[PDB]
Amino acid sequence: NSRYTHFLTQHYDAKPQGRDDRYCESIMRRRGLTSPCKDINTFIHGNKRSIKAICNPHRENLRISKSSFQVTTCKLTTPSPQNISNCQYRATAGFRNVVVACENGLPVHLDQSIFR
Repeated sequence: NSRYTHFLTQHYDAKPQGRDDRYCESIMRRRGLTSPCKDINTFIHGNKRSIKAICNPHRENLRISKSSFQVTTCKLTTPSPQNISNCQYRATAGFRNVVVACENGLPVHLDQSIFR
């Protein structure tokens, strides 16, 4: 499903290096979440099977996972004058239960609000 694979593109990174500001700068860029800059974005780590397991037709049910996941949240921050155009991110990494919308047994959206 395209909603699900879009979810993976925006919110899944199996094995992250660093999980710091530098990590956020890199991954937001390569997942196409810059130009224009996305305001906040959280990545869930670990294996893909465990995320799918949190969850017809275009109806979505909101679910919080029963176990926690390693996550890294990238939040848009105050740009430096030397590259005001570029997207500057602050990373917040943690072990959190995640809230997703499930459609047909697959996660298709992440509730970004709880990581704000």
